Order: sequence, then structure tokens, then C-alpha cells
Amino acid sequence: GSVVGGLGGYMLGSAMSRPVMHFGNEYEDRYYRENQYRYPNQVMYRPIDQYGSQNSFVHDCVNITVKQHTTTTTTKGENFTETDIKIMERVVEQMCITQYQNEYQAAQRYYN
Repeated sequence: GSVVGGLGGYMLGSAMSRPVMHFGNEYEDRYYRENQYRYPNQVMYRPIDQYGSQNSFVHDCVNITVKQHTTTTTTKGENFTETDIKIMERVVEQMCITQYQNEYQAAQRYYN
């Protein structure tokens, strides 16, 4: 994929748990379970500084996260398909949601 002229000074949100993924199908849901190991337990994000939302954080957080794997782990010997990315852009969504909260909470405690 791409980003606006190059990656935006993002950071890795440390390694969380492996959540489930529930699309509410059988195919996509099975495909996830079948490859649950390939999918990361990490996301990357921009500082809450930039924006100030769940959704705009989620959308960009996810959309960088995909790339990190599909721009670095690919040349380390991964073969993420685009179908594998549709999955990732939802499993990593739940992690991004938790990670916004994990930075916010972890900042408004002391104030910056």
C-alpha cells in the first residue's frame, strides 16, 4: 500500500494479546481461525496530539499497521494476501481501539 509521501512518524503500540475476530460469517471467520498465528498482536499509531477521536485514530492506526507487516515482514518472507489484509484491517481494529485508550489513559494520568 501507501502513505502520504512516507510513514508519518508512527510508533508501535507494544505487544498486546491475540483477540478473536468475528466477522459473523463462516468463511472469513474460518479463514481467520485457520491463520490466527499469522495475524499480529500489535498495532501502530500516531500520537493523540495529531487528531482526537476513536474513528480517525482507528482508521489510520489500522491502515499503517497493515502496511508495516505488508512493507517489512513481506520482505522478511511473509505472503500476506489482500484477503489476509481485509481480515487484518478488522482484527487490528479492535487492538487499535484498545491502544488509543492505552495511550490516552497513559498520558492524561500525568498530563504530557
